[PDB]
Amino acid sequence: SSPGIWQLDCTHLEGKVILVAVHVASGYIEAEVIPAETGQETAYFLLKLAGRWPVKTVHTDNGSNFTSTTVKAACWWAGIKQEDGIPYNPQSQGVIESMNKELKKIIGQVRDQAEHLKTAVQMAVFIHNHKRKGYSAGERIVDIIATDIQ
Amino acid sequence: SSPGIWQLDCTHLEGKVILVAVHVASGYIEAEVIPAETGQETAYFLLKLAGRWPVKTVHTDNGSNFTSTTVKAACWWAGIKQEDGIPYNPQSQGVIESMNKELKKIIGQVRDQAEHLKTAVQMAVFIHNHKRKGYSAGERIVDIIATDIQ
Ligand SMILES: Nc1noc2ccccc12
Ligand SMILES: Nc1noc2ccccc12
Repeated sequence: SSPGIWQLDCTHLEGKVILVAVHVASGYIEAEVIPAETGQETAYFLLKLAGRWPVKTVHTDNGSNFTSTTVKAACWWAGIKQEDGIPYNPQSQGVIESMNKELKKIIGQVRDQAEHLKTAVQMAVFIHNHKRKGYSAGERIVDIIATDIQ
Repeated sequence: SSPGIWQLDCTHLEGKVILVAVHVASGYIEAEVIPAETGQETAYFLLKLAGRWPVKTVHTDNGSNFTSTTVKAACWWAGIKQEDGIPYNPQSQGVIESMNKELKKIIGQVRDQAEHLKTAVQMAVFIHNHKRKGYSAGERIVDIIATDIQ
């Protein structure tokens, strides 16, 4: 069920790790800076996400997170179906790649404003989700989920 | 209007500080554990919130956060109208008080599961937002915002 499908994405900047969850149907994102991509960090991130949006399915970003007992435990706890993240459709991967580039671009544009990377990342989340493409990703996710509920 | 109104709430547990944002019309929440309630922590929390939901107005939890230049800067950045949190309607306070008690109750119920308070708090957010009262707070916020957009 497409309203409930999210994709994990891990990208790197400034020797640091940015973990992103993308709501596939809308392009809406949540993101966090973590010191490294561990099972425990990913598990906690998913718990936060699922408390905030109705997350039914997660396409994990790599095999380590797919295998992780801690990630599996979090998915069990939160009622998430954990799936692999293989682009059986190869255009999917280029979309994520483009988003990572966009996000890094925005991060660069706010570095006269933010002392810490985590602030810049949250500014990028804001700008990304409010950007009008015409509706924004934020508007799209709410519309999609509301239509599903009704 | 009412779709964009949030209330800040700071509560204490285990010598630690739990910062909560409540979407007043739905009862939907986001929350975080912070070491102490500073302007910088509150500012960052609001930035995260506003990137994720269309936050128009925030009723601040106390006068220190209302006064804080850092909080004011974050509200400016994110396009949030910063307001006081005075219960001109006195029933408002008791509602928040009840929610804090409920949240602490859930936190207690999951402490055989979570090593760290932050995990327990996010479990509480999940349980709170999914609880059916009949719709859940999560369903209500999406419906309210979607209706506003349309
Ligand atoms: N969750 C949201 N509904 O509408 C939005 C507009 C901008 C950002 C987030 C949202
Ligand atoms: N943002 C949400 N839409 O629906 C939900 C159901 C449960 C929790 C959160 C949400």
